[PDB]
Amino acid sequence: GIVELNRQLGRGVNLGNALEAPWEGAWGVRLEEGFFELIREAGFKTIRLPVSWTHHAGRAAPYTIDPAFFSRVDWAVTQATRRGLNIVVNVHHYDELNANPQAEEARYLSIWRQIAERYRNQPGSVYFELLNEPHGRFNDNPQLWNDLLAKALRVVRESNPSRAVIVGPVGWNSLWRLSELRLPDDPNLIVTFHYYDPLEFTHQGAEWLNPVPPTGVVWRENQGAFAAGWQNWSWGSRVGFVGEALEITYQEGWAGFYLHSDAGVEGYDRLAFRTSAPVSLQVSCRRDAPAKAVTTSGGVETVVNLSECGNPSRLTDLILQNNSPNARAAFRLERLELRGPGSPLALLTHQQNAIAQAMEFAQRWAEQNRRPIFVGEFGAYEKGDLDSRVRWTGAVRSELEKRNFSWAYWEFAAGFGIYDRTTRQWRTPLLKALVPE
Ligand SMILES: OC[C@H]1O[C@@H](O)[C@H](O)[C@@H](O)[C@@H]1O
Repeated sequence: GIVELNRQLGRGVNLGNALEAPWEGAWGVRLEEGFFELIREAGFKTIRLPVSWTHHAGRAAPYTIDPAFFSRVDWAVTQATRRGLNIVVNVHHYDELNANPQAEEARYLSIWRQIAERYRNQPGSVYFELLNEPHGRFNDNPQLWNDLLAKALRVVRESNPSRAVIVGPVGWNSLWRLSELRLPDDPNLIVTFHYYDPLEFTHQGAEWLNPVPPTGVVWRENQGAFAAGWQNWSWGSRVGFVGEALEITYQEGWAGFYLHSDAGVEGYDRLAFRTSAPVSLQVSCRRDAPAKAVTTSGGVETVVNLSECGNPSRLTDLILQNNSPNARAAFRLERLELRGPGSPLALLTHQQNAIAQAMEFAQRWAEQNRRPIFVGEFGAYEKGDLDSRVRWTGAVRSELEKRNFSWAYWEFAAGFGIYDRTTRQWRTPLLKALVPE
């Protein structure tokens, strides 16, 4: 059973900044035989092996992969199997494929044919991952990635008829894109996504972004936040999480509190909200649609049916607009949630329940499509304070294992690593946030 394989994945870690670089050690990490034993001792069961093959394969057909690089990957797989561990071999970075899928398709398929035919006789502890974090042109048209992964799975199944293949959506394997993912009817598929929300914390001070985001961002389970997948598009207003509620200062006429979700939600019929003071508002759940005028009163809930403010089939935009030509004094939005025949959705929450909501969306998609879930990457950069990193990592791990998700932390050493190669010591708070045995 594919579910049994995905459960045998369990807990794992990434050997990052290694083989996914232009060459091994180019990004700081060279693979050593002792890392596998350390990972086996720490309590993990799986090792995800980021490998970028585009640097070690011919540019012209038949696009042969360099045999020495193949020997390196064979050494990695053998060290993983010798220590009772699973190993996920993937196609990681591939800028030529993401920038031009049509032209690079033949080379990608030949690379995957070589990889599959080489490891066709490996036991069930060896997993395949077609493409890590598809982006670029795959974001422009996820059907390109759907067709390409269909072709790649065809190629793989030509020699591996029942090996677990790990497939993910576009948008850098964002779960908020699972809705656009289309898989064939193959029984042995494992859906994957990478969780790095919020990006303001997990990637703070990441020198490879442009803009490199500010540093010193704190993360706590009580730190106020919006619902997962909802961005703040408010215009002309000071919107800020002060305490457990949300302070809103309408700074000009017809300014509005705006929450946008690229993914969207379905199955909700009315929106409920409560403010600290009486405010006049225009409520809009559909942009370019008739908003509804509602007058508030302090400490008093207000529920407006979505049918009377836009009536959207898929709720993507939500606007509480200052129904006034002038500015207004600051107030506190203390509640904001959507309700329907099923469970509600708290749009105001903390980072903890935001992680919870993200995992709930992922689990709903997984159950409706009947696919096991393996979170391939999650972690916080070292530029954040260690306490916040430990709290975030523990929260994500707990909410992943609540949803029966197999996961692979990012990463083992260096940047997001849990092992300090300099001191030869485990970063114990992070390790216990991962494995509290
Ligand atoms: O140098 C560190 C490297 O980290 C990786 O995770 C990024 O994808 C690269 O863009 C970067 O160069």
